[PDB]
Amino acid sequence: GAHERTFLAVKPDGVQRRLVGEIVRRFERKGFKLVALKLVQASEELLREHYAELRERPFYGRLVKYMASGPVVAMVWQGLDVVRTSRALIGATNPADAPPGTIRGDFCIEVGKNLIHGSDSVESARREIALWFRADELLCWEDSAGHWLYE
Amino acid sequence: GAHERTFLAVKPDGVQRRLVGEIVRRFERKGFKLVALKLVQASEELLREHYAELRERPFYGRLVKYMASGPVVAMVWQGLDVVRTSRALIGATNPADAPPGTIRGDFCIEVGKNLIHGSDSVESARREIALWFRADELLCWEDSAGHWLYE
Amino acid sequence: GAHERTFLAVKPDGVQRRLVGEIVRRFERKGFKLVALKLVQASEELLREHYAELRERPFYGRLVKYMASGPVVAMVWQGLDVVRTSRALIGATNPADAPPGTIRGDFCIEVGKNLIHGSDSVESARREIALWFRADELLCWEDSAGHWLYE
Amino acid sequence: TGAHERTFLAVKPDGVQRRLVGEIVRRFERKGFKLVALKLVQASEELLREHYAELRERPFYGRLVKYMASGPVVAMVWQGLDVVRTSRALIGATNPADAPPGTIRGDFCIEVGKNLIHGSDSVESARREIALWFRADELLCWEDSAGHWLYE
Amino acid sequence: GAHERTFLAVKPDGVQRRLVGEIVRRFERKGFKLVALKLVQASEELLREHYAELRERPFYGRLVKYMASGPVVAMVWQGLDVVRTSRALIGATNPADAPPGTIRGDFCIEVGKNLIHGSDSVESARREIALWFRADELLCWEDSAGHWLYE
Amino acid sequence: GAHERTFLAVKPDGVQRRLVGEIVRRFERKGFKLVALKLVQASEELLREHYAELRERPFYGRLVKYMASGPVVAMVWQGLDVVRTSRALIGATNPADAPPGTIRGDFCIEVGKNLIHGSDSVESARREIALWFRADELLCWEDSAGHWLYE
Ligand SMILES: Nc1nc2c(ncn2[C@@H]2O[C@H](COP(=O)(O)OP(=O)(O)O)[C@@H](O)[C@H]2O)c(=O)[nH]1
Ligand SMILES: Nc1nc2c(ncn2[C@@H]2O[C@H](COP(=O)(O)OP(=O)(O)O)[C@@H](O)[C@H]2O)c(=O)[nH]1
Ligand SMILES: Nc1nc2c(ncn2[C@@H]2O[C@H](COP(=O)(O)OP(=O)(O)O)[C@@H](O)[C@H]2O)c(=O)[nH]1
Ligand SMILES: Nc1nc2c(ncn2[C@@H]2O[C@H](COP(=O)(O)OP(=O)(O)O)[C@@H](O)[C@H]2O)c(=O)[nH]1
Ligand SMILES: Nc1nc2c(ncn2[C@@H]2O[C@H](COP(=O)(O)OP(=O)(O)O)[C@@H](O)[C@H]2O)c(=O)[nH]1
Ligand SMILES: Nc1nc2c(ncn2[C@@H]2O[C@H](COP(=O)(O)OP(=O)(O)O)[C@@H](O)[C@H]2O)c(=O)[nH]1
Repeated sequence: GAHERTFLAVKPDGVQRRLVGEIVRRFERKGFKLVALKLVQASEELLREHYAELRERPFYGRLVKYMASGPVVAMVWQGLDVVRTSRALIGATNPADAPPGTIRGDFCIEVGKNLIHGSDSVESARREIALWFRADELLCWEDSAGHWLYE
Repeated sequence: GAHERTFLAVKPDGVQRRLVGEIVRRFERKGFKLVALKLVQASEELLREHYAELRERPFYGRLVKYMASGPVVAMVWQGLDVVRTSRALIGATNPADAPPGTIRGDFCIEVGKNLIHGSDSVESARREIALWFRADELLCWEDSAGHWLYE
Repeated sequence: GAHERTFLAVKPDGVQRRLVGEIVRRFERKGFKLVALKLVQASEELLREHYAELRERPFYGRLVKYMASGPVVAMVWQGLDVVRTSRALIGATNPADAPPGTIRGDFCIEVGKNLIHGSDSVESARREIALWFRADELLCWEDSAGHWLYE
Repeated sequence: TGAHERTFLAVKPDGVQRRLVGEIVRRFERKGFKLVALKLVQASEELLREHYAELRERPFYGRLVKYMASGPVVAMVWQGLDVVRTSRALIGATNPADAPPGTIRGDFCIEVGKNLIHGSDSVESARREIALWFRADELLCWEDSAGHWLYE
Repeated sequence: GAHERTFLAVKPDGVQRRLVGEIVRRFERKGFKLVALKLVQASEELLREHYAELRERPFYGRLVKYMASGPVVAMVWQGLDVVRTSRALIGATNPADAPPGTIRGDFCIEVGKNLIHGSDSVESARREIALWFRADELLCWEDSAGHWLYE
Repeated sequence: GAHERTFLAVKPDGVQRRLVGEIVRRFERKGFKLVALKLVQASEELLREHYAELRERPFYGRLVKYMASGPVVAMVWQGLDVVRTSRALIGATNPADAPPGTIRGDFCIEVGKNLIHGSDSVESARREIALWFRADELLCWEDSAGHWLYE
């Protein structure tokens, strides 16, 4: 399961507050493999589909508008248990519940400005990756650090 | 809500071990707004009042003497849920119980040298702010990061 | 000329050594604006054109092959004097001549593994940007830090 | 020795707004200098005109004053051997385009009008600037435990 | 109990991934006292004895082979509750269970490459210290930070 | 060439001020290979020999006494031009002349407390290595990062 992949996006607040490198560095130092990366301005149409599961929620409309309000950094990361572990590194949805050491615990205050999205499951990750990236934007490369991260 | 304030003080051990910048930087990167700051030598009289609720505890007298033994950095920080969140950033009173990622978890060993004080509630914060600062030392400024920390 | 842009690329050694976030963070903290970003595997054809001015140099062939051997992170950064200033942040071509504090001074040893490319002039930057990015990959966003970086 | 030399430093409003107060303080701490005074204040135009009196004839004087008064500043006094000259080196050239990486301005700024921090340019300026911004009872003497490991 | 000691070792993955400084720095900033340090290539015989309690486990053989595959940084740290607290800083054996903020939580993925060993009790620490170090490699020095870490 | 070695020692001030990890990390991130490491309490006799060339200087006596006053971290690092480049990373003998970005420029004030020693030439390095280390304390290991630092 070392080829598992997750979709992460730095939300517009992360770009505006200059935390892109900080966030990328946390996934690098953890040992995951970066397999796709781009800075994009997502359309409302794409974001509506990205957050389809939340269409009934009262914040859906403002969440979509906000995620479209500025650039996001879309990413795919690969490694064993990357989906679950990425969620742990990011921390709870509401930063007030995310402990220090997590991204949201260290860098945010409020649920509407919580810096980053990560897929919530392997199935969501597959859907999100296909939605945001073409297949030719996902790169296979020989990772020399693999020998020192895996048994 | 977002105008809530807490009182923090770097204790003399924090100054002596050169952790003032490190501590301030953790509150900055979290998103909170610095509204007051000074290096002072607090009197025993002020400290007796600051720690009034601990008058019956066996360590009261040495706690007061210690907090008066050297400079402290007094601070006020503003933001949503700043009192509770500041306590979480700092970690448990006893550093042995404070997880890594918190200030006391990362930087201290023993309860009598635990680097920093934060208000334990909104009501204590109001009392502590008034005790340590005059009203004209609390500054209102237009925070340009506000749009990216709050809805 | 606050709208000046430069092309930067993290070379394969930078990706392999997990210094992408570190590098991006240095440009962020300096105040420059990230306007394009992607992880790509560049073709030999593109790299031959990228390094056209070096066609007569003895290392040209291996430089092309090497830059095509693995993923690169291509970037565009915007700000006053960004081309010249980025070169200063990166440091001399030969890391042995790059002082500590620069990227190559802090992280590299030898000229062939020197982590990063930056455009050497405004004219080179224009050519390099057009070569590596389509116009719709360069984003305009309203920068909230701008008031505090520029008069 | 000259180990009791003092300098005046101020984080300018851009430094506060960009959340670089801790970063800046940390650089002076890790260098070994002793923090002897600190406060967050909103300086008046009158004080700033006097602070920058030597620049009254310069074309940017007016905008410099207005800007330094536009937001909170962190005023500081640091103590140590050669602290005035060495602080200037840590900060870097006035124009960030001339400040090398490793300096504060080299690492964190772009333009001369937004260059994060002020440091005294000489011992005499430092004495004047300290007196202008601080009362004597805001400068603290404390016994520095790291002193044995910074000095002979 | 401020003279309690623990044995820590950076495993070969920690050396290869260049995390020795990072690891040492976390113990320094916590306040503990470094009392012994060396880079060694441990023999399989020593490692078999080190991990004697795990002789029946299925991974014993590969654990021994791996710990002998490269240099290790052997260390002794001294301070109040250093054994238990070191374990907390390192995090759970399986990095998937170690929260962000811990060494394994921040830097590792899998139990077979988990960066570092720490003694699990005072008695194990005594045994491990004697096994890896001669008495004349353990140094007593006067710690100037002690006044600011201990009541 | 790439097998050149230098002797470095963190002086007692570096240990006391908790900068060992910070120092090691700078040599790691630069790309050099750690081939020996130990914490020792050097005798006055060894230090007199270490600094033999300075016997006539007025500060010789106090330099010896001071270097013997607490633990030092002795190290050997390997790589291309490591002797000269280590000196550049360390900075000028007198920290007042060492630019920010160097170890002494970032962390010290005065020549008598300047944190670290590095060999001043290849010949001094050979002498210093033999003086401080037995041959069996210098390790050969296969460095996986070498592919990304060297041609
Ligand atoms: N304004 C607002 N946004 C919310 C709230 N709950 C969730 N969100 C946003 O919706 C995104 C997705 O919600 P969810 O899938 O439950 O959480 P996540 O997996 O941690 O992002 C979050 O990342 C938030 O930005 C809420 O109560 N209010
Ligand atoms: N010496 C000593 N100080 C203690 C003890 N318990 C609490 N304190 C101190 O009392 C201060 C305030 O106590 P408390 O209200 O429990 O906690 P705090 O809000 O975590 O600071 C702490 O910050 C500690 O330094 C104890 O058993 N001994
Ligand atoms: N192997 C090798 N590579 C070189 C040499 N000179 C330059 N290069 C490579 O070619 C790249 C581009 O050369 P140039 O633009 O002169 O330098 P830059 O602007 O500092 O990158 C450098 O960054 C190196 O990767 C050399 O003498 N040998
Ligand atoms: N806008 C602008 N400000 C300037 C210029 N030259 C100097 N300054 C400002 O004047 C302040 C004090 O002047 P100076 O003594 O030259 O600089 P400093 O000692 O490095 O602060 C600087 O810190 C700048 O913010 C200039 O050409 N234009
Ligand atoms: N390869 C492998 N090693 C394991 C496994 N379980 C434990 N270990 C190793 O055993 C070492 C010591 O075992 P234990 O005391 O249970 O863990 P520790 O105290 O966290 O080191 C760990 O540090 C791991 O490297 C496993 O399932 N596979
Ligand atoms: N106290 C004192 N030590 C000095 C002086 N000049 C040199 N040293 C010390 O001598 C050591 C070795 O001498 P040198 O070769 O000049 O310096 P290094 O190679 O940078 O270590 C230095 O590391 C200093 O601590 C001086 O004027 N006074």
